Amino acid sequence: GMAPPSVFAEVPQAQLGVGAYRTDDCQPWVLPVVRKVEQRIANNSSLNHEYLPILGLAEFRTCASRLALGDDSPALQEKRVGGVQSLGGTGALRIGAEFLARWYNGTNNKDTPVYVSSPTWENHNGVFTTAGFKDIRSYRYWDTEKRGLDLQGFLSDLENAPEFSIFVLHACAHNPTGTDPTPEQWKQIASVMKRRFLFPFFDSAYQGFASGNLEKDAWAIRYFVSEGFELFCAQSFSKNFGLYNERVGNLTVVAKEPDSILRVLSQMQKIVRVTWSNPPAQGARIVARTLSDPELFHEWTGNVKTMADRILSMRSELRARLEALKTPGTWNHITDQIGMFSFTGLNPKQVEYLINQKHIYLLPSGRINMCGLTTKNLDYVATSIHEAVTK
Amino acid sequence: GMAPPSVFAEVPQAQPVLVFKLIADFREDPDPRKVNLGVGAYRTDDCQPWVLPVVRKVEQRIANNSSLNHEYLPILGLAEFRTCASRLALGDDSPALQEKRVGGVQSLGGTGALRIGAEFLARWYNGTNNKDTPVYVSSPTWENHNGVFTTAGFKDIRSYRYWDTEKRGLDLQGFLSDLENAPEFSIFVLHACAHNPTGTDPTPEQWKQIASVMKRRFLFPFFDSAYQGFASGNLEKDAWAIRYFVSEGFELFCAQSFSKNFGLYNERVGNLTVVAKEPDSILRVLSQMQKIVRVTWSNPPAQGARIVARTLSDPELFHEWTGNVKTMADRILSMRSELRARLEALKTPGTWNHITDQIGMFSFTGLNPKQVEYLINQKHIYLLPSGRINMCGLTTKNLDYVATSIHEAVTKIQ
Repeated sequence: GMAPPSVFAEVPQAQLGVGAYRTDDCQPWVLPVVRKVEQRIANNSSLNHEYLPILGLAEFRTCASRLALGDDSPALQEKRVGGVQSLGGTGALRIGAEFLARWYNGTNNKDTPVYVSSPTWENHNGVFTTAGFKDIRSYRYWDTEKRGLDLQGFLSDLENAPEFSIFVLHACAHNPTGTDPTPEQWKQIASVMKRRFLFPFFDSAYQGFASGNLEKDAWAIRYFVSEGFELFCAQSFSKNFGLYNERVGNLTVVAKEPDSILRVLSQMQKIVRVTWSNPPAQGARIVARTLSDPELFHEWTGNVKTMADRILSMRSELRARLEALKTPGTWNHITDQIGMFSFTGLNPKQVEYLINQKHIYLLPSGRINMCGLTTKNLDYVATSIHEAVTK
Repeated sequence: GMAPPSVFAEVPQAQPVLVFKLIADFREDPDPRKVNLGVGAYRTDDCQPWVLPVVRKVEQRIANNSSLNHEYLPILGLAEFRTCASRLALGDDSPALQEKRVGGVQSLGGTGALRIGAEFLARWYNGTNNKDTPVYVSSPTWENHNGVFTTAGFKDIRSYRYWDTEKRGLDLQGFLSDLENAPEFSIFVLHACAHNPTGTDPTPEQWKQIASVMKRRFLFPFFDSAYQGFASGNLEKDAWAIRYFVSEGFELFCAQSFSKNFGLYNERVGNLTVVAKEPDSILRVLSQMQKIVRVTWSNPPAQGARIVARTLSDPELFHEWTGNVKTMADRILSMRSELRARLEALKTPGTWNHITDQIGMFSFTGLNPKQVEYLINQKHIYLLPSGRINMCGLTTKNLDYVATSIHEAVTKIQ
């Protein structure tokens, strides 16, 4: 019998692996300072739920930017810094990408190349593609054979990039390889970028998380600022505050003069208004309170160090069991790598042994999260790995 | 010597939105009689923001559960929230829920639900990447409808007749004519109830006429539902038009906001409800929704959704919330009734029953822009040049002043 066809009839179906921090117990961890501030918030009868400003909670935006840039930053003294509270680091990247696609290098120029690292966090392509960018390029970064950063490959890709190209840079704790340039390598990178007018779009999702120290982990950003770059920095508080599901992020903008900031933020407002309208309050409030209070801030830093040290511990104990197991290959990359994630150096095959032969679950890329290791399994994975590297 | 120019040197300063200018001025006003009818959120009789008692109760509960963690929610949101929200709009006994052809996507308020649904439509509706499909919005409408559909890529945004300045009412004939003349598969953004900004809604009988032309011409209903319960005090009646379309066999989208009816403005709690002809299409549609969310906000925040989900799934808290909701609706009905009564006592020229025929916190008063200027400049009564007022700016204490002032504006300025 007759009947109308659905307007969705032809919609097609879209087509150690843990991605967050876990204790040695293998549980999620609400940071102690976060639990403390949540209690304070719940018992402050004087807070309401009225809409935040479109650009977000003022105190959060100021605090977030100062964290990346440092209290003593020249750009903050000179008032040429702005911040846009966003929906996690993803939202910050998306808002920045939408801005650049409309107002950077010409008006509505979707032709500017965008360079991402090879490999990189996968949603990078997705966000910039969705903002309209036609030409997404990757730069050389991971040296599979030396199992480390291909500096010559990266610098060459920088040299051959058209002027005004946008580079997405990981501030620290590169995702997914765990391999970061040293400060001296950063200086060489900055060098080419300044010469060819390349725009730095920093992605900062692990500040503090990666080395245990917030100051250290923000150095590259601050270095670019001190060298007089204009730049965007997408900040996530998902990991270093453990507030994954409250979607707390900040887009920091650094300009050459204070006037530009006002105009840039005015256009930002328009883009936010038609995306989420204004941002949610709960996570931002927790971050702002923590960062504004010297004693909470001090506690927080201790909590972040705790996470960072546990990862360093699985890192030094893993390379060591591996080494001491006289397992074939160099493994100083496992300790030289920084952050939650490590590119093991295994091949897809080896990984097959891992998931199929001894039930170790990790990506085809060879990526593991160090937070899935415990004192209770460290031993076991170490031989399954010495295992695979061998059969 | 020379320092090369900012890459931002040519970015223009955007132009501001009037309402912000209006709020500013209001605060910069020293006259103790000043009145803000331009506010955009609920206010009590002593002009304060109101946190719902059930929300404060649930927040405490949440603070005191140690079992809760902050791990990422699924991309499409908290499952219990998505179900409860969709059931609230459609009703527990909805044929669509029983037949499993309903889907829910947690969103960043009603704005985010509209944005995600617009993005979907611009990629997969009426062909592939078809951005030419006309999108129709009411005349006038909530200022952000245009921007959201424009940014999703739609190029042909049109208006349907709606508000009739002469009748101070619904132009049903013009609406019906614009429906009749719309190209097949055009998308219509419809206000479920409490039309923003006019407060004028079709009656049930009128909705039936609207639905019959959309059915015939395969016009797509994209409902915007920001005031369920808040509107009438009655959750069922306020969902009537949505449910009627479902019962008539329509496929549709429904952008739900919990900002107003839960007073959770700043926790950005929204839901996109999807109703399809077949169960299997919901799976495919949500798979595409996931990809769109992924590159926008990645996954949604937890706090507001946890609050709504707990309230709606617990009989004692649900009953309490319906009482809080009724309180808000009742204050608004009372200001409407009190204002019209005063205008009529003063023998104010013209008809004023639109004041009580309208629904929700917003009202198109019919005042002209010259009468609006008078109220701001001479009376310290702040409202938009359209004549839009928020009924919540009215209180038992300023009512006489406002009625009297409008009466002055109407009689001395023609």
